[PDB]
Amino acid sequence: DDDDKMLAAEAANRDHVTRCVAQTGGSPDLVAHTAALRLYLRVPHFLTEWTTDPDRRAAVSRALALDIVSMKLLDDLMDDDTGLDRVELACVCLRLHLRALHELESLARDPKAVTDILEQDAVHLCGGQIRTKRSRATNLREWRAHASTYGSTFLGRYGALAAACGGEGQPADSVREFAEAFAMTITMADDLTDYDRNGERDGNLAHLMRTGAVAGQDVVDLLEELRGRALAAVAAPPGAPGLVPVVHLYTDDVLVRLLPRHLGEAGAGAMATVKFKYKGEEKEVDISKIKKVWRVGKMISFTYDEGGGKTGRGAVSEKDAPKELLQMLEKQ
Amino acid sequence: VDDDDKMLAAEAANRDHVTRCVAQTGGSPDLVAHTAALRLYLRVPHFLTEWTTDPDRRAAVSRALALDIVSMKLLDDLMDDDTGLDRVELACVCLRLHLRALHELESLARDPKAVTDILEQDAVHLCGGQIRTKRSRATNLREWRAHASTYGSTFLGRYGALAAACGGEGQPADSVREFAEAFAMTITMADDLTDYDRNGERDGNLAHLMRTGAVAGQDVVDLLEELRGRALAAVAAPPGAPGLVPVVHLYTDDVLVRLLPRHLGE
Ligand SMILES: CCCCCCCCO[C@@H]1O[C@H](CO)[C@@H](O)[C@H](O)[C@H]1O
Ligand SMILES: CCCCCCCCO[C@@H]1O[C@H](CO)[C@@H](O)[C@H](O)[C@H]1O
Ligand SMILES: CCCCCCCCO[C@@H]1O[C@H](CO)[C@@H](O)[C@H](O)[C@H]1O
Repeated sequence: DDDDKMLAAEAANRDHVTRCVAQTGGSPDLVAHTAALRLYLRVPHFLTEWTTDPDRRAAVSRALALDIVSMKLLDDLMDDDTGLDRVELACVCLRLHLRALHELESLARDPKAVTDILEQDAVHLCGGQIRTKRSRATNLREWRAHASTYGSTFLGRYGALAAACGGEGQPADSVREFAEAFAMTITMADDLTDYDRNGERDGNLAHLMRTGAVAGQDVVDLLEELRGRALAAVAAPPGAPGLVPVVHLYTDDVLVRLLPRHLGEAGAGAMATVKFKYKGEEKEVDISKIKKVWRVGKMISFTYDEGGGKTGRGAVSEKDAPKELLQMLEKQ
Repeated sequence: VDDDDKMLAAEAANRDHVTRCVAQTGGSPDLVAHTAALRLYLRVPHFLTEWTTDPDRRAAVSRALALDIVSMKLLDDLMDDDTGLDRVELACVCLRLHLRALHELESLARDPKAVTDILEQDAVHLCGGQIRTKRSRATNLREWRAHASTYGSTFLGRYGALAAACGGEGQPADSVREFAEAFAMTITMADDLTDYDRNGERDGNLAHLMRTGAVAGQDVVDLLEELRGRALAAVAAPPGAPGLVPVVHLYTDDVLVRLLPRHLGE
């Protein structure tokens, strides 16, 4: 049912946005383009998760949807590659944005709160976007510094806005920290998806990965860092435990579905190995060399490839058996 | 000492506030010079704040208005994509200026909410209006003035309403707006009749219609006189802004004396 709320909020946000876009005169095209922004349309649901009143929640949620979409249209306008009419984009972008300011301001805890948040880091956001397209990233550090502006800062502002407009019990800093961490996970997913869906290369993370400039394991660590930051934010009282599955879902999808498309054969960080003594020795073998493996009580017995058609042998306690070895077990 | 010295200083102050903001947010020299070349856009806020007595408040409202008007102008350059400027810079500087203006205007308004109320009020009329203008070009004075009332009149009308909401006591709000709406149409015509040669502009362009006979000189003269009268009236309502009277005459007469002759029928 939390999943049913999510869907219904996304649908309500989609509705609010498309009606507003058609009434301003945008084509059925642009209308389809915006209704297609499913995550952008659902994110407002996550940002408003700390809002106790449901009537305020739905109102804040769609107001955020209006502005997030408007900013996405602005981005479409700067790249001019959607096929969409430049004029309807411009005009629809502005219109949604003014509607959003009106709605958010009508729900804010203070009359200056909305414009303070939008102004506070406008230079960081705007100059940051310019710099992102002016100097393509060539390593993880650069890719990350750029993504913290058009991804993190970008969504963080909406996080601050959700807290500013969501009545009582909103832990301002936490909603915003959730937003900035979640935005980066989402931005990464996007780069690794759009490498192909879109044909993107310069400054793109999937390209940097396929190119060697950034290593799989460092991407896993950043994803893990972002997961932890988001979980902590979501844990600060009064808590938004409903966001826990959400954070896992997105992080895990990047790890399980998207990374492999750019890392290949076991793109972790190191070929797993098994250590053991055999005939007074000290041996270590790559799970890749391992042929057969079976269990005798709590011991794990196996055979492997030494060099040529030279069959090696070994047995270890399961406690010293790397997960990878234990898997060939159940897989044998 | 005179009003001309006040106008010139305001324009300069507006230009500098604008260029400093464009440069700090990453705008390049071509984009910075481009915003400094929008002369009338930087000057018009001086006219709209003419009812504001306190000179500090006036200078502050005037430059905040200049930020947003420049912003909308960059967004327009962005949709037409014909200036040869970087679309990312235009877009980003556009947003930055607009957000700074919201912030400066809300800090000056009696009631902050009034700033978003005014901008929402006729957002559809202005944005849907700008789409149709570009969709289907004007073919006669009727159609031309209907379109200009959106991207010209409503467009400046809003800033007129903002100048009143942010300019303290006095301000006869409906009149400031009426002045802005009529004056905006006069300069939009002016611009259209300069833009002919300076843009390779034909469809829906008033000068094109004039030269091809679709529009009659006397009707244009009439429209200009109607606009002058409406503007003179707006500035004579109380409290009154006498300083705008010669301004209304200067721009109207310039269109009648210098621009129209450039466009006889055939
Ligand atoms: C109503 C607020 C301003 C709208 C009318 C301004 C149109 C005339 O403004 C003119 O625009 C030209 C083209 O960009 C510039 O080259 C000129 O310097 C400027 O004076
Ligand atoms: C100056 C304008 C800044 C706003 C542009 C970025 C805001 C939305 O832009 C979007 O950002 C996403 C990350 O959230 C990217 O993954 C998408 O490719 C991009 O469309
Ligand atoms: C969607 C609304 C954004 C654009 C609104 C109009 C912004 C100003 O647009 C300007 O207005 C002038 C007024 O005469 C015209 O002459 C100029 O050619 C035009 O660029």
